[PDB]
Amino acid sequence: KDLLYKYKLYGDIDEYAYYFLDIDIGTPEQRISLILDTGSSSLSFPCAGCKNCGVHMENPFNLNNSKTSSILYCENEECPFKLNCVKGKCEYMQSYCEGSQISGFYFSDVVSVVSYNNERVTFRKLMGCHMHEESLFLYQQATGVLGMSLSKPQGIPTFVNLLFDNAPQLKQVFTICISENGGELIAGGYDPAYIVREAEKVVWENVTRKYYYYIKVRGLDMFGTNMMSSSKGLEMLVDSGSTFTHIPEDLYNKLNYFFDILCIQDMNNAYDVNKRLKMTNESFNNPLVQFDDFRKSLKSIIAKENMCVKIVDGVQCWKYLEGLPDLFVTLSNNYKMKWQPHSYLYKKESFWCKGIEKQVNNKPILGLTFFKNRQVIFDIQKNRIGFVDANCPSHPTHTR
Ligand SMILES: CN1C(=N)N[C@@]2(c3cc(F)ccc3F)CN(c3ncccc3-c3ccccc3Cl)C[C@H]2C1=O
Ligand SMILES: *[C@@H]1O[C@H](CO)[C@@H](O)[C@H](O)[C@H]1NC(C)=O
Ligand SMILES: *[C@@H]1O[C@H](CO)[C@@H](O)[C@H](O)[C@H]1NC(C)=O
Repeated sequence: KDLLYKYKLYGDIDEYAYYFLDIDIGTPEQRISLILDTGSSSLSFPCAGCKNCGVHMENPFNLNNSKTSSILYCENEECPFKLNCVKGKCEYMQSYCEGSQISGFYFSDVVSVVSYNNERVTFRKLMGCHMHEESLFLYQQATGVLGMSLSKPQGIPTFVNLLFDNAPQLKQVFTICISENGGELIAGGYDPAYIVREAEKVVWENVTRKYYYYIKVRGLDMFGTNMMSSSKGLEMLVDSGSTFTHIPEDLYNKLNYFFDILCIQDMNNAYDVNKRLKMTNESFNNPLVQFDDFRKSLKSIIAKENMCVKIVDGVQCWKYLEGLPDLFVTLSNNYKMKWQPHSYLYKKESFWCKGIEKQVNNKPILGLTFFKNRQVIFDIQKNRIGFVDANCPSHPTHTR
């Protein structure tokens, strides 16, 4: 019942591995597609002149063509926001993967964000110009990154804080609703009409740290058995910019053990099927408090011929969602939030592949495979993040 501004999201888990929206930048407008990333705060892309940039959906943003672009030069060799001064410009630098770096320079210009009901919000933004991209940036279709995290004291004003400072008619809330193909970013609150039904209720979880999107996960259950070797709160970044949900190797190895069992590549191979049916509560090292629920899945995966192909890294893909078990993450109190297979599995070709990976460098992340088929509600002012199952809008990329 609030006032909501809605923006179309494009992408998917398998082909793009992220979700992006379009943004007008400069004067006159240069449309730039940006990866929606709640795990970062910058807004960067390549710029005309880049001598090592990928081929993206748009050309590099052309400063000389924007009547209103202003390169942040360092006078006296001193940059604001404790930035570095290189070759007479305030440096933009990033590190990702294993030492890869995109370097460049900061500049400013007009950014315009329009909803699909034609409501326009404009403001000047500090942004980075990629003059050098590497690794995964050399082969993603999207042109840049739109960081969605909050502004720190005496830091570069971020897109989200500028958006709301220039839209006082909107409550300080934005929702991300991603489906298998494309999604929707909502500014001003969430749409209850997307909530499955009459409409279900939002689960609210306070955020552990301020300025960041961390929440505490105090347990992850499969078949009624917590696979987390600790009930202490595990801080996990609610990150729209990571394709998959990442977890500590202990929790992953204990989950992938039961997914491996449920993965049968040939339903007529006796050794494979025999090896799995000859399993009992006492052969797990982790007895299943709902071992019958486990048996239920296994029998049904063999009954309905839900075959499973393993791909790179030993990631399982099933023919059907039917059979795969629900997962339950434990939040504040003892509230168990259901994590359905249509979220943690993603569509690859015709199968459903596991979208749960090991954490890299003690960085547990609730990624897009946790977003999918939910509304993820960022209540900036109350320092809480909400989750509700929803029929998220869908937008094939041939509608842009
Ligand atoms: C999960 N995750 C992410 N959340 N965002 C990242 C990204 C997202 C994505 F869809 C595709 C490629 C990406 F590089 C980006 N990134 C960052 N992190 C903290 C400050 C800054 C960044 C960052 C901003 C812009 C350009 C390059 C970088 Cl490096 C870290 C990356 C990452 O691994
Ligand atoms: C969540 O935050 C509010 C406001 O700070 C506080 O009153 C409430 O007790 C918190 N709840 C939990 C479970 O931390
Ligand atoms: C399996 O073992 C756990 C723990 O001992 C128990 O709670 C559960 O009921 C057992 N299930 C079966 C089918 O034996």
